[PDB]
Amino acid sequence: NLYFQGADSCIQFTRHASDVLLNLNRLRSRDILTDVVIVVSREQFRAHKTVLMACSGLFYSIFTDQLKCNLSVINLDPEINPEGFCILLDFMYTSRLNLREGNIMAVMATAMYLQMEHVVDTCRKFIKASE
Amino acid sequence: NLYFQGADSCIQFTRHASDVLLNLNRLRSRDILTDVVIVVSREQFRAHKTVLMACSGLFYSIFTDQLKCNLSVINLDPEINPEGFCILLDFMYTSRLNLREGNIMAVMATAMYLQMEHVVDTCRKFIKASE
Ligand SMILES: Cn1c(=O)c2c(c3cc(Nc4ccnc(Cl)c4C#N)ccc31)N[C@@H](C1CC1)CCO2
Ligand SMILES: Cn1c(=O)c2c(c3cc(Nc4ccnc(Cl)c4C#N)ccc31)N[C@@H](C1CC1)CCO2
Repeated sequence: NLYFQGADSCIQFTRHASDVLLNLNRLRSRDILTDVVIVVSREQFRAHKTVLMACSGLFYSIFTDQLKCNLSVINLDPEINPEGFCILLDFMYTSRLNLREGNIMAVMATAMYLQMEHVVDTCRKFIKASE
Repeated sequence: NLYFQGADSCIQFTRHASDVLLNLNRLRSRDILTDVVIVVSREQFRAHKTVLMACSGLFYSIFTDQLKCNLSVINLDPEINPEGFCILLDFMYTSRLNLREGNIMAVMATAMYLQMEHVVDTCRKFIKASE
């Protein structure tokens, strides 16, 4: 019931990937093995570099750079809205995007900067439905 | 199409968790930001501590211990079969378990040791179907 025959030979566990992500978000909530602080304006966000790279073209580029991969603090562009970054950071660790009329422009601009392309496309579609 | 209305207010992205896990497995394949070596008998396996903790009660206990969380090399019980550990390490990063008649006893014993309880239950069910 919790597993099935995959297209390939292996048995596959249906909820495995979502349960791993839930545990990584629990580690983040408890500040366990977090290895970077992202600073956006006056706010700081602790996270795991591997989750950030897995969820963003900008962080993938930063953490694969031989000089920047060892930095413990990353400062983002001061024009980035911290609420918009917070919504996208929660999305990275949960798959859930808290998109609302009052935050959609900041979330879209932050997703463009972070290189989260399907999030940008989704924001655009929601904006287009209003116009 | 790639998203839906979650039971809660947020929109949710269907493939997000499995795509994050795919990227973490790509980082492992390329040896990027791996922070531990697990030694099983004569073999070494590089991995990310966060993925190991998220997938195992034993690694969760080790990496939350104030003394052991800083270790770069973890040596497992020499009775653990490296092929069995390799199959479970691949499962952690993919959701796919390569269970076969020739490896099921080693995979089950290694999952008991690593505290991966639904994997043990699944192994037991497959063994019971043969008897
Ligand atoms: C452009 N872009 C996205 O538009 C994007 C990304 C995204 C992720 C990456 N990282 C990688 C890519 C390839 N290979 C490796 Cl190893 C890595 C790593 N680490 C690079 C670019 C990415 N991740 C998604 C997550 C569901 C996967 C959310 C946001 O959308
Ligand atoms: C017993 N047991 C399992 O039987 C198990 C586990 C498993 C995982 C943990 N880690 C945690 C638990 C709670 N809270 C936190 Cl933060 C962490 C962490 N990190 C602890 C015990 C675990 N993970 C599954 C993965 C799909 C989640 C695969 C194997 O089955």
